[PDB]
Amino acid sequence: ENNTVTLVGKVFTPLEFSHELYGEKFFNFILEVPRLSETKDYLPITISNRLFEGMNLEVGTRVKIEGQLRSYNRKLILTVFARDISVVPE
Repeated sequence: ENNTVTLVGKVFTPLEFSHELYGEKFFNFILEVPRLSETKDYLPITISNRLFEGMNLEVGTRVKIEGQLRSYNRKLILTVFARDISVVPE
């Protein structure tokens, strides 16, 4: 794909409902992703509740995310629009 993002990090802020698409519910949250130096990046994620059926994404949950870096007019916002998410242990 021409636009792919892979992140491994921890849910830093809780899933917050943004809104719906023809009844599909979307949520935004921030992922904390550590650099080698241990400086952190705080990155915006958007996810459909179709994709995390089965899992809990409470604050502190560690995940691997694959998705698309999107701009959209909300003002213009950037987000990593998740295509795949997996909860992993520490």
